Amino acid sequence: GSNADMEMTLERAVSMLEADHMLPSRISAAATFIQHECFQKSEARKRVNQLRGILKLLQLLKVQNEDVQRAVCGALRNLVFEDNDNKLEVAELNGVPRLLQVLKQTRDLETKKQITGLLWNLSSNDKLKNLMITEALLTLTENIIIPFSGWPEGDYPKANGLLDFDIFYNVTGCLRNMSSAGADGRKAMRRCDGLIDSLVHYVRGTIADYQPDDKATENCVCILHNLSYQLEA
Repeated sequence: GSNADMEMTLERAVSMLEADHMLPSRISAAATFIQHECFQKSEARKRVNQLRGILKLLQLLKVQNEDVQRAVCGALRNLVFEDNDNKLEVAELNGVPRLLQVLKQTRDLETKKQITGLLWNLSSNDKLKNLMITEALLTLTENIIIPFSGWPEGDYPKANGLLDFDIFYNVTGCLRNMSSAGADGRKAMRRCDGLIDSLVHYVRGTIADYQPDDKATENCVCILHNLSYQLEA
């Protein structure tokens, strides 16, 4: 192992996530190592779980440094990819509200893409769909979908300089998965003010603007099939 050297391994990286030093370079070197190792290795995602690294990373979301937040959110997105134990552990540790706080506060677009991709990975686990509605439906609708959509047209809303297509796309993937929840979950989404109207508007704007292959529109259509019904009184 390490004997006074800096050869990086998963074990050294998790060891460098001590909560109290707040040294951006140390956290960034350790969390980017985990990000890179978990990009294509399922075994690395399991190993970080075994080494208790998921909570250590979530604790460092408190660090107000853009490099740290990119490393930590990038790491966490790669850790939960196709790993159900890790998705469940992020949810169980109250990772969703903390991640949403960073998503609202950061001024870095790439950090928003990482967080929104991470949440999208969580949302494909069937056991997490209702939890994601409880924890994330309102923040995702009001912070991303509504402002990026351009709805309502007739109110000429300003553009949002801290959103882009990739962030909107991720969030539509999130919501698409969430809209396959059961009836009580779908009712909450249907009744979330402005969600349906904004998705409809986005879809129609991409038709008028000749973007027939827009992948966010595909997600919007699916969300709307799942949600756009009412029960007779």
